[PDB]
Amino acid sequence: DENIVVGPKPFYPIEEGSAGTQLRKYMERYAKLGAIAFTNAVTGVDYSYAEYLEKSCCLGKALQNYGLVVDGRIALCSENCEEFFIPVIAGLFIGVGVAPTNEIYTLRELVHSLGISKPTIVFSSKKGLDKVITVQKTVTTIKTIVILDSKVDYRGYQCLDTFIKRNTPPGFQASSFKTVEVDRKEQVALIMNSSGSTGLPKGVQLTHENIVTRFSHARDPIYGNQVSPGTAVLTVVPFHHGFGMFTTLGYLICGFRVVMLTKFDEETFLKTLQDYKCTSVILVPTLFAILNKSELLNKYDLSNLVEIASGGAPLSKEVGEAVARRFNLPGVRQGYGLTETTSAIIITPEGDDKPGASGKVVPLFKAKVIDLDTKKSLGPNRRGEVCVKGPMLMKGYVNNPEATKELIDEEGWLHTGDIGYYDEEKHFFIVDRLKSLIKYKGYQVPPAELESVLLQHPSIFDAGVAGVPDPVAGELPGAVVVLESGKNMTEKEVMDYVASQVSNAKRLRGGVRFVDEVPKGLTGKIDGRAIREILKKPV
Ligand SMILES: Nc1ncnc2c1ncn2[C@@H]1O[C@H](COP(=O)(O)O)[C@@H](O)[C@H]1O
Ligand SMILES: O=C1CSC(c2nc3ccc(O)cc3s2)=N1
Repeated sequence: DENIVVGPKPFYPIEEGSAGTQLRKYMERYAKLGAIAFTNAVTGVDYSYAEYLEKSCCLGKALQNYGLVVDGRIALCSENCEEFFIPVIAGLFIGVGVAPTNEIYTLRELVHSLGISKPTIVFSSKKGLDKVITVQKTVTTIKTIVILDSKVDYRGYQCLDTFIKRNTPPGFQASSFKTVEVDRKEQVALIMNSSGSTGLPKGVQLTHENIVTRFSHARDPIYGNQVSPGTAVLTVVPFHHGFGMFTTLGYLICGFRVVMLTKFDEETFLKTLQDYKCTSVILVPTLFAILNKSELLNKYDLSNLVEIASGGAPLSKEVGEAVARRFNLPGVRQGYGLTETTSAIIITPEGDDKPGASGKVVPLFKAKVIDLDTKKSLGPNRRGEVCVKGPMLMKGYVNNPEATKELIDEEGWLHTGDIGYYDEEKHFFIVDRLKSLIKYKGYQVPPAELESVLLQHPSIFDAGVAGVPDPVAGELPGAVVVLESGKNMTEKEVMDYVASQVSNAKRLRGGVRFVDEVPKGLTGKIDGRAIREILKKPV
């Protein structure tokens, strides 16, 4: 089938050994250089590769002495912090699966998520502690809670350093620790949760094989970033999620200084880019607005920044192009993937930007676009459902064989639930989620297309689009808008603006509501259910 698109051979073949073995190999190399692994942008605290490796090795030994066996389970519940990856790396080192969650989960989400992954130990931030304690009342198999981001015991709980001390012999030599080899294709490494799900979280089982494939991509000269000493990357993406998880672990393989930024006011963002001499930034679409509108770019030395990348949700072509222009870059680097595919499976190749494209199929992967009804493959410039196949496909959902079967078909293809197409040169374009399409008469209107028009208006800060039920037409496109501070538009002004830029079918017949915040998930995907509720309210 000439409709199947096949990625090229990786520059660097997948290395032998587990994901833990590969992380140890590379982290050790950078430790001996005296390189910095993590930096908290706002406090300036650094962890060297040496320190980070040592603590991860020591925690690995501590977890074994505690009694965890291969295929045991631990979790994190934490907002981004520079310590986040210590339990991740320790777990990869010893073959104990790690279930990352964020302090920002609701209690309903967290009780469900940890109820699935069943961690013996939870590494909680101080901020997340109350939620973890509450969850433990239901998930009573959680034996131990350790405080991730404290140097001292906190509210009666052992901090990370105390847990290590209490579970390793005095004088223990970290240098003596050995990574545990595992059955690479079968051994669960991580249990992840998607963001912006319409249901409760499912546990996505990712293996060592999945991760070591990502490591080949991350170092790839075309599909990743080249190793270069102590180079700094600014990251704003949630670590507990696949997007932050696998960009960050890839950066550690590459020896980068990971500059973690948790505050998004414009001055902090730009001061961080400048002060840490960041060469790359990895963003969610919302933050492009800041850069496009900023009047302060000129006040900072931003000359080190040579790559701006996006992922997680649709990025307006025109907003991306404007920001790339401001920074005198060819284009925005993009990646598209799902939690269930580990990381990005379509990535902008270096030297192969195409306006609007999400990129090309990554090495070792294949992709196709299928007809929404027949499920047969399509040629170029034909919209349908994107499907992918390759060694980053998850092992399956935890204890949910029905959901696994719905996602990955009898021929091994993962159905992404996303509409897109590829062009004659095989660049893929991702339009929106199938479940998000607005069924106006016989049309299927993608909210992202309307959101892009709205985000181009200089008086609009943010917007989200969803369908309002209608007896005659089925659904009407409607919008929630956050106005820029000091600017005003009426509902009619917004509607008329949109009507001037779009086809008849795409008009905002469902109306416009003004709000302080557009409901979005943790990686920027629009919360349609929440938008529909706002639109329904008499205002
Ligand atoms: N570059 C991208 N452009 C458009 N949508 C994206 C992109 N990357 C991720 N997504 C969306 O995010 C979904 C995966 O979200 P998650 O389940 O949280 O991993 C995909 O199915 C897409 O709908
Ligand atoms: O929804 C998801 C799950 S993993 C992922 C991404 N991973 C990435 C890696 C690099 C990149 O540039 C862009 C992306 S998006 N997006």
